[PDB]
Amino acid sequence: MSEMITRQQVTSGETIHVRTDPTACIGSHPNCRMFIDSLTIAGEKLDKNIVAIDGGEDVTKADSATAAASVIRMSITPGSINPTISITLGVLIKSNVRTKIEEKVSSILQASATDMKIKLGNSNKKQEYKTDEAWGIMIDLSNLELYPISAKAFSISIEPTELMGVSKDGMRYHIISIDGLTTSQGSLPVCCAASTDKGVAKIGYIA
Repeated sequence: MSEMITRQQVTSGETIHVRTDPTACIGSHPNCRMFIDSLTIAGEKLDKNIVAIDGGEDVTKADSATAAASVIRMSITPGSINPTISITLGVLIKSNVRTKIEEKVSSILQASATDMKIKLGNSNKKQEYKTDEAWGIMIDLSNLELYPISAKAFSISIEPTELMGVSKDGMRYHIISIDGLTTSQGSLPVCCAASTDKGVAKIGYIA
């Protein structure tokens, strides 16, 4: 049982939870990490400016940016109709961009809440080093579109950190924590203990 997602959770329909270290997406280490190559929030496209490192990747060969955001935590509680989801993303942005994203989200959220979309790009394939000595995914988040259950259930915070220092162009690693989201996607690909433990987690209604 070292696996972030257990076969028991997937078979039973229990809450699925993933969590990595905040800067797991960078550096040379054997721990799990998740990141996505694009991210749009309330229509604002985040720049792909993080040189994120896929599992097992040789960091000395890493040069161009590979990620618009890291996924630091995610919680999905399956629902009969729609799931309830919270997510924590790490982005590299300037202070002025933080304020503009917050304002844009609030504006859409107050106008018509379900129109505020968060669209994730392709997630990395080597997220967790499995028990059979090969890398595999924890959850494939590629192309997932999330939106608020309602304005009242929704919460968002964007906080600056010194985790990646201050880039030469003034950007800091910020942590975006979002709660009260759901999605119309009915399932997600997952992988449990070993690389051969692939499955599909049903999370909601499939028409």
